[PDB]
Amino acid sequence: REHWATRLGLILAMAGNAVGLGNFLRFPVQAAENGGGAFMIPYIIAFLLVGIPLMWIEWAMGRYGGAQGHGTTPAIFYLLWRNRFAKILGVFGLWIPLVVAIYYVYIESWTLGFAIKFLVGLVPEPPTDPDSILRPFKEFLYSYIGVPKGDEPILKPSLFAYIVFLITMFINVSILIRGISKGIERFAKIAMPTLFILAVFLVIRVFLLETPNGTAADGLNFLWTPDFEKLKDPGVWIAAVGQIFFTLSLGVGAIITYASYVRKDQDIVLSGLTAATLNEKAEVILGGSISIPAAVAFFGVANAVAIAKAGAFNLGFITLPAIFSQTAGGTFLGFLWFFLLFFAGLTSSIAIMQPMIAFLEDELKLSRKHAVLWTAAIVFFSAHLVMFLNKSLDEMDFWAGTIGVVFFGLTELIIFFWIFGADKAWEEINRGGIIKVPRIYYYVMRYITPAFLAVLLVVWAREYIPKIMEETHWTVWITRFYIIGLFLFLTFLVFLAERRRNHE
Ligand SMILES: CCCCCCCCO[C@@H]1O[C@H](CO)[C@@H](O)[C@H](O)[C@H]1O
Ligand SMILES: CCCCCCCCO[C@@H]1O[C@H](CO)[C@@H](O)[C@H](O)[C@H]1O
Ligand SMILES: CCCCCCCCO[C@@H]1O[C@H](CO)[C@@H](O)[C@H](O)[C@H]1O
Ligand SMILES: N[C@@H](Cc1c[nH]c2ccccc12)C(=O)O
Ligand SMILES: N[C@@H](Cc1c[nH]c2ccccc12)C(=O)O
Ligand SMILES: N[C@@H](Cc1c[nH]c2ccccc12)C(=O)O
Ligand code: NA
Ligand code: NA
Repeated sequence: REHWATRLGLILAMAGNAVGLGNFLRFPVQAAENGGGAFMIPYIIAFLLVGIPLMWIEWAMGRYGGAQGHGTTPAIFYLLWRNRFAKILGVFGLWIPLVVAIYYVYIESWTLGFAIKFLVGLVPEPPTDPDSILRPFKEFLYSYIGVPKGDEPILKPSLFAYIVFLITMFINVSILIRGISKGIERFAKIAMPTLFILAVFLVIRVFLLETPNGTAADGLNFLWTPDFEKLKDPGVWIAAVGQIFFTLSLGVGAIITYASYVRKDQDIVLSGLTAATLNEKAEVILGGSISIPAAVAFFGVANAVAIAKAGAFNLGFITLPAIFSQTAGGTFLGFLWFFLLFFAGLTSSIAIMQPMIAFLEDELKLSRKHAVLWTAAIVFFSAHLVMFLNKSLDEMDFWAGTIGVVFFGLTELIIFFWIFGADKAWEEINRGGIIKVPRIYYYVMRYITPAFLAVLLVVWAREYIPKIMEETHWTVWITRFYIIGLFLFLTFLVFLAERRRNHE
């Protein structure tokens, strides 16, 4: 079986998986919509009681399975619990990263697309007023994506947006087809430093920003001013736990597969803890010091609220681009911005596709070349539903990316720490550990963490699913139909995998 060459590589790869567009976009927005500085209370609490606990578990499971030639949950779940229902539940852990990938690479292709357009200075040029500046860029984005102009839920991406998507896929293939060490690990060692560098620069530059409407200091101030009255709101503790789950890429299956290439006795406690720490610093320190400070510096705190409610997407692809077109060398700044995000996405998309690759290699005995190519094929084809059908992206992101990950996280906890055996799991976690997990996490993982994930799934599902299932256009069934098919497909492959094992 393949393995990570170095300890630095492993950590950087794992960290690259967790660091994404969310670090520089979603976090700042959430933190602002949930009490600024006060949001650090439920955020930190969730990181210690959910993020870290679950993270180690996925490392543990991943490594556990890797020692037996299995890097995916259909087999790993079976190993932790020899029951056919464990194989079916394991399929769900392979379905999620596949579906997510189907829409994520495309999203990533956007950043590469914009980075290019900005680099070469092919962008809108206002003109005065905010609406006047924003509209040109709002339309710049809409033209790229192909936002519907009619009542038909049809998207029509630009030829350029399509071609860039092909290139993005090609870049992912190039890295993946070289394997774990010479491909993923190798690229991580370059991407992370480049990422960190680009972030730092952007941080410095933003702090210099001064307009009649305000400064970067105003933005940071607003963002970090604690509103201790919002902590009462349960919806805040839900946004916090959700933000941690998101930023750590938990329940997505990526971590398990990466961890399956960790040697039988190679530490996962310190390695995992460090990987997480890296992501956190990139999120709060860097991510919180760019987008929002910039938006507030340019539009004044008078719109800090509105802009925050406008969403992370608008913030990263519309508002900031517009801000850049009004600052000195802003166009080359936009480049660095989207360049930053592209590497943020890339280090995740390669991780989000490895699971499907690992399955083909481990269970169907496909060469790495064939596995990667077929995986690229499946995702590339499937992506066309996301590119051309409006709101398909949202549907996949919901069931798989959102619902799926929280449900699966709870499943992991229970199978590992309850079915498999708490003590067995605990030793399975601490074994080979450079450092040992504080004896207190035993109870956290066994009761506290599952309890949390349950409340999150439940309290949140009550005020979520009803909408999607009722207040949506009928075309959502196209997407639901397709992704359900993918689940069937994967269930079939698993069937074929277990039949092959019996034959040999
Ligand atoms: C089925 C797998 C192969 C892809 C089938 C071709 C569909 C892609 O269609 C492409 O869409 C782009 C974006 O709207 C357009 O700009 C291009 O003109 C068009 O060729
Ligand atoms: C590598 C990324 C740049 C290459 C992609 C360029 C393709 C988009 O090029 C576009 O093609 C359209 C259809 O022919 C024309 O109508 C547009 O004028 C032209 O800009
Ligand atoms: C030099 C390598 C990169 C070439 C950049 C090609 C991408 C340009 O893309 C072009 O942008 C124009 C203005 O936004 C649009 O009007 C065209 O429809 C679009 O194809
Ligand atoms: N970790 C990503 C979010 C994320 C969660 N699961 C994923 C799966 C694939 C890609 C990204 C993700 C971020 O910080 O923004
Ligand atoms: N669905 C969320 C993003 C997301 C994906 N997976 C998640 C897990 C937890 C919280 C949020 C997410 C959004 O619309 O932005
Ligand atoms: N468990 C120790 C020693 C060890 C066992 N197997 C390893 C494989 C690689 C590196 C170290 C090890 C560690 O992770 O450091
Ligand atoms: Na992150
Ligand atoms: Na990444």
